[PDB]
Order: sequence, then C-alpha cells, then structure tokens
Amino acid sequence: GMALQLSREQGITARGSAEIVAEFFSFGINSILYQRGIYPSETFTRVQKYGLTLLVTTDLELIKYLNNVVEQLKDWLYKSSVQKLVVVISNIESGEVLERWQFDIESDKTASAPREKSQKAIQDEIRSVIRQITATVTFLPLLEVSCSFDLLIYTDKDLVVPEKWEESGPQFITNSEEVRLRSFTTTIHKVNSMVAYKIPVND
Ligand SMILES: [Cl-]
Ligand SMILES: [Cl-]
Ligand SMILES: [Cl-]
Ligand SMILES: [Mg+2]
Repeated sequence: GMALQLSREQGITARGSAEIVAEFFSFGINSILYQRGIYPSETFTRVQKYGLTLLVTTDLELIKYLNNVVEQLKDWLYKSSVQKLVVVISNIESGEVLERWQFDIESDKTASAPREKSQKAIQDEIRSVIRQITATVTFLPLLEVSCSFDLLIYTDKDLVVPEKWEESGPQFITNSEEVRLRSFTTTIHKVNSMVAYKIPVND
C-alpha cells in the first residue's frame, strides 16, 4: 500500500559538512604535529579513523586547545566564514618560518534539502588526503631542528572575534616551493591542501 521509512540521515547537510571538515582538521593537525616533531612521539596514541591508523595527541593541554579550535571551526564553517586554515611550522630558537601547511576552503553559500553524497565517499577522499600529508613529508628537506607551531584561521574580515581568540600576524614565509596535495569535498565545502616549504641554505 504505502511505503514508509524510519528517517535515517543520509547525504550531507550544511551542519554535517561543517562537522566533517572540522574533524578532518583535527586529525590533519595531529598528523602534522607528529610528523614535524612538534610534540614527542610518545605523546601520541594510535587510533582508527577513515580506515587508517592515525596518531593523535594524549597531551591534556593540546587536546583542549585543539578541541576548542574544532568547535569554533564548525560554527564558522556552517556560516561559510572560514577562507583558510594554516599550520605554521617555525624554528623554535630563531622564529624562522620553515613550513606553511595551507588549507584553502571553498564554500557553497547556498547550502535546503540534504545533498546526495555518501559519508563513505567523503571518507574515501579524506583518507587519500591524510595519507598524502604523511607521504609529502618524505619529499620535503630533512627537518633536523626543533620547531614550534602556530594555527591560523583566516576568516571574513567582518566576523566577531570570540574571547580567547586574537587577530594575529600573517607569519610570512619566504624562499618557498610548494607541494599541492589532493583536494576533497562534501559538495558543500571543498578543502584544498598544500605545503609551502622554505628551501634551506648550503651552510
Ligand atoms: Cl586553492
Ligand atoms: Cl607514506
Ligand atoms: Cl606566506
Ligand atoms: Mg644548514
């Protein structure tokens, strides 16, 4: 007679996309911090995500810091207010900017009914991007200096700056080359990934 179905959220909503992208950044930032030795290897634990074994921090302060960033990102991503996220890697002793992991975000401001793209398909794309973050490091110059990180979120100039957040300098890098990574999309957001790395000197 009449076909009924118990509602089961399939596809992607603007909220779902924001969730997905913010989560990707949490895992991506964790991978970069581990791969560039920002935090010691023993401060990371193995976890399953996107069909991969990924390393995520156990450091209490870093967990809270990154969680705070991810929560804020979801809000701004839903609003289509994030233009890019950059993980700046600098020589801890000199402050020299050595790498800039740049994630340019494109948004569908019209995002309404849920979009027809499976979570699986999206995870498949993210999986390749995450693998490429680790793969890319094997092609960069050997890093043999202790470094620090800065996480910069570039937003629409008109956004309200929440408490605890601050307008920061751009942390310009110079004498760099780039490695373009695979992009991924939820159909609502598209995340482009690339790393700008400084060419060292023959000293
Ligand atoms: Cl781009
Ligand atoms: Cl690899
Ligand atoms: Cl720059
Ligand atoms: Mg040297």
